[PDB]
Amino acid sequence: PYFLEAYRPIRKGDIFLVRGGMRAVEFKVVETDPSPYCIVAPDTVIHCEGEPIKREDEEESLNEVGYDDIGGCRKQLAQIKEMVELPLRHPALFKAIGVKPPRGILLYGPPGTGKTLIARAVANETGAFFFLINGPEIMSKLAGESESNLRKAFEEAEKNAPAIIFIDELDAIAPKREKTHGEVERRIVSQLLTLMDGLKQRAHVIVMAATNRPNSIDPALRRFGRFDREVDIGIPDATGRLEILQIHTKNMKLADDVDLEQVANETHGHVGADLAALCSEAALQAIRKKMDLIDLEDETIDAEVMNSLAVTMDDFRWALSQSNPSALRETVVEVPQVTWEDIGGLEDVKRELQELVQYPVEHPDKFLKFGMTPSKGVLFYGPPGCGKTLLAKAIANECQANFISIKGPELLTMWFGESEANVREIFDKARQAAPCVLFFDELDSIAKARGGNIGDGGGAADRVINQILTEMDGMSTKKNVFIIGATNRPDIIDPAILRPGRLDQLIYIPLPDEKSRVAILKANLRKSPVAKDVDLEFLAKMTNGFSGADLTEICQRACKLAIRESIESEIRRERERQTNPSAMEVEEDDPVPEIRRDHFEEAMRFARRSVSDNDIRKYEMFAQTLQQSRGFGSF
Amino acid sequence: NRPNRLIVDEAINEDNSVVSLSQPKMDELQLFRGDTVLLKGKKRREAVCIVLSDDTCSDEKIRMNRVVRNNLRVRLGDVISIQPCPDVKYGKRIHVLPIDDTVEGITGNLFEVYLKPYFLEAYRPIRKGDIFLVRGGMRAVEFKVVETDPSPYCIVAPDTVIHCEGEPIKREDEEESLNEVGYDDIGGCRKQLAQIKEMVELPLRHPALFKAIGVKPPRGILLYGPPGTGKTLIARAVANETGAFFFLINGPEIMSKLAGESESNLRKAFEEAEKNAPAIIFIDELDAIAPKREKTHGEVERRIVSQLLTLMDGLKQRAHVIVMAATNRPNSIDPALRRFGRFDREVDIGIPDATGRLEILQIHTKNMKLADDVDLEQVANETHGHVGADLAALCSEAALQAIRKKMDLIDLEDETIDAEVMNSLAVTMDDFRWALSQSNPSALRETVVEVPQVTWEDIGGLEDVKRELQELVQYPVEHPDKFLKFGMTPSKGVLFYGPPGCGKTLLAKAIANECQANFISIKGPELLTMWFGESEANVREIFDKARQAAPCVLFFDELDSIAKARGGNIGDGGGAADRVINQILTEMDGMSTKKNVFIIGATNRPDIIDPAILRPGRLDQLIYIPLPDEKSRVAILKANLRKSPVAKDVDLEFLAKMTNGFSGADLTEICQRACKLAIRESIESEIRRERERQTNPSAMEVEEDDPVPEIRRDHFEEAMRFARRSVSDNDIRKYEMFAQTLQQSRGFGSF
Ligand SMILES: Nc1ncnc2c1ncn2[C@@H]1O[C@H](COP(=O)(O)OP(=O)(O)OP(O)(O)=S)[C@@H](O)[C@H]1O
Ligand SMILES: Nc1ncnc2c1ncn2[C@@H]1O[C@H](COP(=O)(O)OP(=O)(O)OP(O)(O)=S)[C@@H](O)[C@H]1O
Ligand SMILES: Nc1ncnc2c1ncn2[C@@H]1O[C@H](COP(=O)(O)OP(=O)(O)O)[C@@H](O)[C@H]1O
Ligand SMILES: Nc1ncnc2c1ncn2[C@@H]1O[C@H](COP(=O)(O)OP(=O)(O)O)[C@@H](O)[C@H]1O
Ligand SMILES: [Mg+2]
Ligand SMILES: [Mg+2]
Repeated sequence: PYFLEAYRPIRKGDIFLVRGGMRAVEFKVVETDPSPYCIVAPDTVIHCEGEPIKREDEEESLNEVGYDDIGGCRKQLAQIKEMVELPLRHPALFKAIGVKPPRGILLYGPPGTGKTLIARAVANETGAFFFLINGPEIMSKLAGESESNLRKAFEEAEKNAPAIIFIDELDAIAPKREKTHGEVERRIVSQLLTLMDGLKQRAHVIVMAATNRPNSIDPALRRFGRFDREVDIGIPDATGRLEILQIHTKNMKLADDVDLEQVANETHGHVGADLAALCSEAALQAIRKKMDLIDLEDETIDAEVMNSLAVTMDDFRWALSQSNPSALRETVVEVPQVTWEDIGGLEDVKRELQELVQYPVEHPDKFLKFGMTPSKGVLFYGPPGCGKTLLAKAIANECQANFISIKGPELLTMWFGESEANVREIFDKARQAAPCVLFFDELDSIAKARGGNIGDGGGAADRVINQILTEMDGMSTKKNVFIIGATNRPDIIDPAILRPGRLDQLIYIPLPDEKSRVAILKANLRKSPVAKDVDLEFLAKMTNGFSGADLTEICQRACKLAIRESIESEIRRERERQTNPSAMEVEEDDPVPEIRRDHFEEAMRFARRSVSDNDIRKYEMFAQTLQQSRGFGSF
Repeated sequence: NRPNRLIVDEAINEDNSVVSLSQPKMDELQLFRGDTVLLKGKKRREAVCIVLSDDTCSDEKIRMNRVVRNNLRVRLGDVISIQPCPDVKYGKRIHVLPIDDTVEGITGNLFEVYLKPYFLEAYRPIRKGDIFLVRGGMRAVEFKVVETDPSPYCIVAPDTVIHCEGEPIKREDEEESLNEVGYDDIGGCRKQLAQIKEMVELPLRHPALFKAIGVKPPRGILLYGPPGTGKTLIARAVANETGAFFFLINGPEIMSKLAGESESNLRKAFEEAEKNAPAIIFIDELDAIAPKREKTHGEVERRIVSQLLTLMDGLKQRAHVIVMAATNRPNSIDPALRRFGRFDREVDIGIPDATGRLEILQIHTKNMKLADDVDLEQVANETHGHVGADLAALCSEAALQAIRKKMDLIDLEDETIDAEVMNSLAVTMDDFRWALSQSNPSALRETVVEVPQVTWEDIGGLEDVKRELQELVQYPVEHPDKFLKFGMTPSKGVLFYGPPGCGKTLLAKAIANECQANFISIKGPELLTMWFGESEANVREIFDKARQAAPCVLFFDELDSIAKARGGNIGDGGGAADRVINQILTEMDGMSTKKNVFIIGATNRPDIIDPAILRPGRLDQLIYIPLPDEKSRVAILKANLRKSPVAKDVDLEFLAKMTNGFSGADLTEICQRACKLAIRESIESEIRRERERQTNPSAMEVEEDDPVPEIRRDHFEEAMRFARRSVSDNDIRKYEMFAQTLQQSRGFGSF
């Protein structure tokens, strides 16, 4: 199947790569009659006899790692190429400039995200001499044999300039100073510091290192001249996970029903090593389904027997059901997928959010010329279930920015177990991934947990909103990090937040009106196969005083009734079929393929209003007494 | 090619000379349940057996004992050709010899004890070249058929004579011993043993065939569990039953050496297991070698940990080496030993259940000779909290009591021991009773993860509740495709509420039994212990136990306990979220949808609960369980009284009819008080009859009879006088008002 419907122009002196049969194989065009090059025709004959030969001493292998084996981290790989490719490809041309290069790069991320892979791929695809230092290999030696190996490493990478030194697991060699007990460990740390200072007198040596988090490193290794540049390699997103699954299934031969996009959409919390383990485990189940024709050919393996091996979707289903990911506890920094069309109405709110978020990014020159400091925060308020998280995700999607979400229990965990460095780590994550929208859901949670209208005593500032205020005041204006908070109880919030410079804009989001609920129901029902409705506009018209969560509840109850009836029909037909064996008319049909009006007409009987009229009266009174106006024309 | 080619499966029928086949294979070969077939194996050796039938057998496999399996030079997963042999020849002379390492305590006669009930009513087809195993007399012994006159094979007849004279000989250099451990010695952990076989058997039995695939194997497995659950046993059994070279590393043996002699022994271990690929390295007690980094003080311990890390990374350049390790809990290991490429797979070997404990007691009592009244099922039902080593100690301790009851005929035969004297030794049920009364188990503090035994018939009525729980729990497991097609996210939690004693724990156990899922129960004091002694990692460890044993039902009894302990309607201040329900909320939000872990809570005070739990996505379904009605109480009383021998009732329906406003606990109280009155009267009658009997000695009419064998209506008519209502009408009024104001309806037909 390689030359068929291909017409490949080959030439004597070419090596090509054929994948398939869970194996990649390299062939070399040894002899052709139309020398040097020819297009392969059906007239051709291919004499594939002969003995396999070895490799030429200069021909590099396609088994080793290039940029193709890396998926899901295109931006960080581009950033590392921009840092490193110019002092390696042009050493002497950069020597005559007068610009200092970087001399230490610190990769960090969770375990399994492929940092050794990125280091080796940037090594091999530039021709630089790559030396590897492994942490436990040095720390497993004797007292005086560790420093000699470090000195041999740096002195050997001197002579092959340009070179790359990759120190793997820097947490093992040089941890925090309080975690070092002894004198040998401190001599190793001081030896590494001395060599990293000695790089400045050297020429064309780049030192890379890889950790698991920044805060486990001796902070003397982070100053200027020693690992000043830091790269963050986070967990992948859905496009990234699809790219990982496409990389690891190159050689394997999938069946026809296998759709990798649904598998990539299902895996949440999986780093790349988990996806490699998932692919290998599903392939082992596909082998262990048939150990009948495999075992009888024991001595040799033919490729057609493994061509009979094809992995199905049930293999990936079982591999999803068995595997447990490792990055569930980590925070998710990614672009949302909610667009404006999932939200019904609220048009002036969309206009105001586009004025606040998007105009300082697209047109900075107008704010420079007119001389205005841009605002930095927004507080939404309103009844529960009225779509505040959806507006935050939608405005993070319109500007193509990242999105970090912080719930109420993550604030109450900081409240009960008294810990406040985590608030600083949050704003660090928000600054390393700028531009982003940082969303604080339920700011009133601590002020509600401490008391009602009357707390323990004096319901002013608490411990955690205090650190939020200090970090907002310490915020740089150039980074474009935009902070949104959300409440349901606007009257018990700390008034020091609403002072100009912290969160000055207030937006009230009301219950959705008669036109919005149609766009709510169409957005909720877009996956369930509904059919043959008479008047969905009447369904939105009869419901008055209903938030979005209530309409979602109605749709979920209708789906419940549909699934129950479609299981009862299958049970009854199977019972009546098996009661009279050898059923003469086997004519298969789906009894309930779509959801009809009977299900909605039954499920509307269980509908309820979540918000009373006293609460609506309170939000209307806060909105009235918030607004004061002069209304007088000065001219 | 040929339909007689078969692969070896495990043994179920515990007879030695019995193989098994499936029904369509025997109908394809046209056999019978009394035939005699022949099996060809490796090294040009065969074995004759008796074929029977089995319905649990697979398609192209055969089930046989370890004796027949070792007599063919065959391991698990090999190939065997079967052929019929109608050559039914009766034997004439059978010359057998014992083996010296299994007779080194017994002497004198062996024909009457071991062999005389062995061939009687057996008709065993034997052959020259067979070794068979006889158990009995607290000893297992191996005999070898040395000479027969109908060569090669013959069926043993009563016409035969057996010349059991001669000297015991040694073992052939290649004949493996039946003293060593196989899969038969392991009981109670069938699922974990099957999982380890699925992980390990394919990279060992087919090394080069797996080498040419392109799939990486596992390269480190971490067994963990409480002490005494048999982890070294499982490692050694998976070692010996695959033919892999097994090297043992013991933790204190390395940590007891000098400063520079430990790393050399580790290097010798890994380098020696290189040369014998495929090999298995078992590192026992990994807590001793590589503990947590804060618990290592010194430099030698950290050099040993870094040496182990370097070798485990060096396995990736090696070929066909599997490293197993065994701990007591995961959280005592340096977390660098758990990343990818170093012990990525973890197996949990928990404490056994009742079927498991029965299987342990059947394994350890193979050689011992029990009496007639000994029922191992009641002993297995009684032992709770016992790991397998406790059960082995229980069996040995009861056998020592049975020996120390009679030290009269034992002691006088001091020089030699005859087997008939130990055949007089028989263990009774009183021995196991005393051994139960003396022993103290070690796993009482551990949590119990097991399938419940309560069915739907222990619960009276509540039919729509049963229907709703089957809709919520069971339909996303049996029919995932309907939820995929209609596009619905399944719900995840349920909150029961109602009066106390109305059967919420029974419904939770019953729905865990209907779906055949595990069940983890968490009481109110286990939440208040986390409240007073401020500790919140235990909530994360609970959900870890719930995810490692999926599918399961996780039951939080008394969610209102902390909100009741902190205050009434008015707490200390602002009765919102507390510390522990907060961690429950974060762990519920961090829950994967594919695992099918189903969470149930239960309260009695629905109005003081945290309202952040009832938000969609955490616990959205609410179910009210009322006081049982007039029809339910009959099924309550029949379920309670099913063990007590009641008799001759007139109207049990009247007994359920007169009691109005009574929960299930009150009816259970009535039944227990009736049993109290019955036991008191049946002891008073025995005391009075013994006193009147002894007052007039030499009683002429000794005619034994039970005065009160059954419970009569007088006991119930007396015990009903002490009955009381536990729930007042104000509480019922409050639950009815919460149920009314919870429900709102439109009731309008849209069409
Ligand atoms: N982004 C990725 N693209 C492709 N394969 C990946 C990726 N990330 C991980 N893998 C696979 O998973 C393996 C593990 O990668 P590693 O380099 O070991 O990750 P790691 O960061 O080194 O983990 P630690 O902390 O060193 S144990 C790689 O060898 C690949 O086979
Ligand atoms: N599941 C079991 N089946 C049969 N016998 C068992 C079982 N578990 C334990 N035993 C018996 O109890 C003994 C103790 O087993 P061990 O392998 O020592 O358990 P363990 O896990 O090694 O305990 P530690 O932590 O190493 S002290 C075994 O040698 C058996 O005699
Ligand atoms: N305006 C809206 N239009 C459509 N669906 C909505 C709207 N508001 C809420 N929803 C629905 O309710 C849920 C989102 O609620 P959300 O806005 O996050 O609530 P809250 O403001 O209380 O945090 C989703 O099921 C979403 O589809
Ligand atoms: N509906 C019932 N049917 C049968 N027995 C019941 C019923 N309700 C309670 N019981 C019995 O009374 C007790 C109820 O315990 P449990 O269900 O845990 O009570 P609660 O729900 O009040 O916590 C048990 O002894 C149980 O067997
Ligand atoms: Mg690495
Ligand atoms: Mg052990």
